[PDB]
Amino acid sequence: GAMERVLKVFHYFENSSEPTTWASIIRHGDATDVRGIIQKIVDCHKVKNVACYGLRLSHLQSEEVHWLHLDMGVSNVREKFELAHPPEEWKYELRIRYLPKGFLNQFTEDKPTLNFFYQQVKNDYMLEIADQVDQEIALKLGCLEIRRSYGEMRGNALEKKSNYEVLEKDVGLRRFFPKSLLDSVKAKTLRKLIQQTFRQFANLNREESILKFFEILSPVYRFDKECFKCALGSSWIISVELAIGPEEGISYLTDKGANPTHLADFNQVQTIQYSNSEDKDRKGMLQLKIAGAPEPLTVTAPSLTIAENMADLIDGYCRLVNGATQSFIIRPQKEGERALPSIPKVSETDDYAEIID
Repeated sequence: GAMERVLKVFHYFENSSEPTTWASIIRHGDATDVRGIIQKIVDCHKVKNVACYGLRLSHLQSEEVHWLHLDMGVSNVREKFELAHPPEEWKYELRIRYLPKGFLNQFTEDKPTLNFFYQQVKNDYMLEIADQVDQEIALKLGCLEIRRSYGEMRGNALEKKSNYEVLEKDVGLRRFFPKSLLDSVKAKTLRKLIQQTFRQFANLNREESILKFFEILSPVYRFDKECFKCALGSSWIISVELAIGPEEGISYLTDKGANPTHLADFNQVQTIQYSNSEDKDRKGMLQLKIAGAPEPLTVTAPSLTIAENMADLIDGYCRLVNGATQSFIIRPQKEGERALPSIPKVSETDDYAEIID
């Protein structure tokens, strides 16, 4: 629009508000790209690992997700998805998506990022598995968040009923523990289990609490890779599940619980070329030219949305491991080749992004 260019971006940089509420309001221009939106948010929190962050668009009433590539124009994206469904039904969310090898060690030297990643993974934990994990695991993770959140509290404070009551009655234990834990244990017993569990973590500082949380969660929940149902090959097409992450590089899965089988490291990917089959129901294809392999790795995704999301992921990792700011995706030249959509074809410039605090 003209004055409709105000974008709300939800994020995981903590403040005193409601977590479901953490967001920045950004006024942008007609030429601002995703890269500019990301940069402005993360520089405001003094992030070092800028290359880790992406922007995910989801429809509040679908499981569908759109990862917005850094070079996509904001107004282009908004106009395209506002043709599908109106503005109020979309959520734009800043997320860490491209993890360096050894990400935890690296994030320890960038506290805003370590904290953001923690809040991100905690949110997904509480939403997707906290009601199902072992109650001992849910007790410990909840106790760690208490320890981290109330950093100045003396380590034995929760032994006092009057202190525990503030968490139970005023704050709400739902902030830290799943409904199923709270609905299934008597209140007095829950109090005792919390007080006791908390003792093993009572002397941990905020960073140590965060690192302990990841240590305890990693066994029961993978938050360091994404998986895609797709198919590999150019002649014979074999259906697979790809597992993409810092430990896997690009891998494929075989048996439930077996180590993934390695295909390629991110640092061997030279180019990424996107194409669409010419079928009435067009297929999304990615060709990855891999250093040392004469044939490209060809991936056929079940939809164009999925292929675009996979391209964002793989390109993000290429940029990250090579320390590059530019994309490795190459321009379409032949029949059926495609670019990713919505790329365009002191603060009065039309790419300005400004946070409205």
